[PDB]
Amino acid sequence: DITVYNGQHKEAATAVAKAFEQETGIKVTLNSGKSEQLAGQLKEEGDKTPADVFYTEQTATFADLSEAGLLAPISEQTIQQTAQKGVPLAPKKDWIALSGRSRVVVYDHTKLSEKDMEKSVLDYATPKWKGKIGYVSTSGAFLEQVVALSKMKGDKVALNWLKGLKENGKLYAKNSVALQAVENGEVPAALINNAYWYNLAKEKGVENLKSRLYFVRHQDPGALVSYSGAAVLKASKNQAEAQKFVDFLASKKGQEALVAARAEYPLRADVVSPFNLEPYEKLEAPVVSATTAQDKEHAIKLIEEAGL
Ligand SMILES: [Fe+3]
Repeated sequence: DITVYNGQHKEAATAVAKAFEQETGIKVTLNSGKSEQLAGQLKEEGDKTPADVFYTEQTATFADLSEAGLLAPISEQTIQQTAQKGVPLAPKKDWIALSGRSRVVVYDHTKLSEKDMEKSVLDYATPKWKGKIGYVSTSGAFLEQVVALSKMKGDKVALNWLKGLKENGKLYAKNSVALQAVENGEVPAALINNAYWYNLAKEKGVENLKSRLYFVRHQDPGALVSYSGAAVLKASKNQAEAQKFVDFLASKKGQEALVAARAEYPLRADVVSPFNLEPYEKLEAPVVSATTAQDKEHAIKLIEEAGL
């Protein structure tokens, strides 16, 4: 049996654990919390941690652990299971990317069509969109978007975008609220993540929704994908089962278990999501380095400078 420190949504961790326990008979115990806090705990616990595996919604959290010498190597054959073009790889082969979440633009298709959409996420923060573009400045993925803009385009461009959103956008407290505002005619479009819409569509039926999704693609900063993944702790003295679990997460059956539970993009190419997601390769995500705590502090400062 193994212990998994879990920073991912509980529904995802529960689903993969259940499918693992059914396939192998090995029991999984989840210790759930925020990834940053769990990573901190793995560092403090060191040689004495009870964690066999760390399962996170954000692979960026692995960098510090790898640097601290706390992660075990994984089989190269396992790593190759999800190594599609664009997928981040661990330089020391000591963690693996498993799934993705995408930025998107949700729009009311009864008011707008793809003719009204922009080729660049930068262009939504301009006067054409005055009073017509929703955004959620307190959202984690919104922060990741700012980080990506700074990296890809520089701070002046990132700051200008934020100022443009202050001037032209409508602020919503949460992604769900922004989605509902589009559905109810309050705003014709909003900057969001893919999962909300795909969940609502599966549950309600797309024919019963006024909103649709627009993907910018062509490696625009607005095509940003955030990656979830897993790692084995070097401290584990149950490497055999820990490695077996990570191998399983990258397997067809493990990926199928995840995508039935959560509207994330599988990184195996032979797995199809029942939420009707497009294949990962068609998103044309940009390549962006991992978000560090320093990147986050800098991005928060830009948000503050913009009056948000
Ligand atoms: Fe969210």
